[PDB]
Amino acid sequence: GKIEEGKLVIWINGDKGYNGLAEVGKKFEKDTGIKVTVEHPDKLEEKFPQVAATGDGPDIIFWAHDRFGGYAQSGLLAEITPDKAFQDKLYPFTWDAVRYNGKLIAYPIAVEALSLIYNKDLLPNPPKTWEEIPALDKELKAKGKSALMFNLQEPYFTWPLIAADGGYAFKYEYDIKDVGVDNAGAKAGLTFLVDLIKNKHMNADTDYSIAEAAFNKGETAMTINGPWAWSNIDTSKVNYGVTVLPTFKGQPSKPFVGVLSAGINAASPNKELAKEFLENYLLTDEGLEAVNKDKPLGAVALKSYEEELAKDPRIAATMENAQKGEIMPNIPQMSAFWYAVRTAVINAASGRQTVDEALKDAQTGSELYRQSLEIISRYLREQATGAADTAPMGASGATSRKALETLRRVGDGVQRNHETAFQGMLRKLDIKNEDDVKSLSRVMIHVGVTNWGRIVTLISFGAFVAKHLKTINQESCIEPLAESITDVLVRTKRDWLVKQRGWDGFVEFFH
Ligand SMILES: OC[C@H]1O[C@H](O[C@H]2[C@H](O)[C@@H](O)[C@@H](O)O[C@@H]2CO)[C@H](O)[C@@H](O)[C@@H]1O
Ligand SMILES: [Mg+2]
Repeated sequence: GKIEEGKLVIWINGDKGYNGLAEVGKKFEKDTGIKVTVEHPDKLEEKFPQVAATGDGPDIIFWAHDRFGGYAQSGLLAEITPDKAFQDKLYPFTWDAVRYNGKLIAYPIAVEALSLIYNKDLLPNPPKTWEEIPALDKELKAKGKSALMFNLQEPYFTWPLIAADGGYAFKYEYDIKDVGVDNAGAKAGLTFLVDLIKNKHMNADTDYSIAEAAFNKGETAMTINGPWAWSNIDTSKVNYGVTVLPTFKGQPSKPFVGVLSAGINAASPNKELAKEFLENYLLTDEGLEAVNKDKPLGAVALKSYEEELAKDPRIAATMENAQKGEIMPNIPQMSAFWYAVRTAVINAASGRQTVDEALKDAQTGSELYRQSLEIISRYLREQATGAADTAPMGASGATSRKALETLRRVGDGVQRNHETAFQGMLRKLDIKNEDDVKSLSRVMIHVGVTNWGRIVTLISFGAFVAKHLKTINQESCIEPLAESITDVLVRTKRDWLVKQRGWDGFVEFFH
């Protein structure tokens, strides 16, 4: 393929200890004579699937575990198979974070959680609540200081506040259909954030570099950040502490907890070299120390070394916050969830959208895959078998139910009129089984200006193909067909779909 044999290319994010990781690479190189190269590309979490989708990219990819389910779903990750003895060296719950559809898809490295980081010289007793921060900022401003600065350009940092009074991503009691991005709890949290901005206690333009600089220069009493940030604070000589996030409406802030993880490119011809590196060089006391001494990892997955790091009050703080939060899902639409909420926070903070409308859009964006799949899967199946699914629609049931009713009505005419066209198209494609389904969805996408009619024709071809698959005793292929059409639709037409308020707009358009 495109990835070079006999060497290792490793990608890790720019806020992590990539110089320390390179030291581990240098030791691997010394032992074996095999080159290891560490890179930290911009927009890593977007660059990796771009290049890997064509069989290119790094042998080894590092990111929090939340992104890896999507990567695995898209066929970009190799299944990893550590022996029992190696598995038992790491905490079982860290392997859980990197299991997808029953398979391990990455090596867990470390548990990351956000904490409140405060300047002990300015603020010897950090606030226990978010609510007292406006008053604290007024006191500090009289001294030429501010109370709090953190990255507002990434939803990770604001999420703890959103989740505090009841906001959630996908319900965990998982029911993926149940999404809590625009409930009252999420709205209260984001509204508090926006009020801080409108009362000049924070600035909507604040990003990672700006907040880090302000804290490390001693201009702001507090920031919110993970363990990787501590190294630069050490260098700056600020007298800092790491503690529990403030409560909001008497409830703990609930950070989304990430497990830094290393995956192996499905297209790498160096999977055994990667395995050797990750298991016998990185995931050891010495390997993890080399990275940790560069930028702190947090609470590492390796039991032996975590027993040492656990005595650190900053790690104790980290795990305190982690226990109040929640391990991230790794479902394939986590990416779409984060994009949706990123846009909602930035738009609300800038005043481009009200909090209510911003979160409504993030709700629709986060629900889009599962809602679309429910409708499309049911349509394809009932079209293939001739009989409807009588199972309850579930959450947002009126929308799914009314969209399916609309799709049946409009779809009947589209299929009748396009029958000749569809027959010709199918014949040219030679679709025999599930391996043909992947390529099919892509071609279906292309075959300009977005409108619902074009989307009905797309789905109707899907139904036509579903009937064919049923007829040739490949009824098992219908659900991956449905999943593939859905993925194509919601990814390529995301912004338009959200602008229509999703399937509610479809129902309204054809009323
Ligand atoms: O902001 C959305 C973003 O959040 C998380 O990314 C974290 C990452 O986990 C940390 O290791 C650190 O690098 O900060 C990032 C946020 O800037 C999710 O892991 C990521 O997928 C998501 O897009
Ligand atoms: Mg809207």
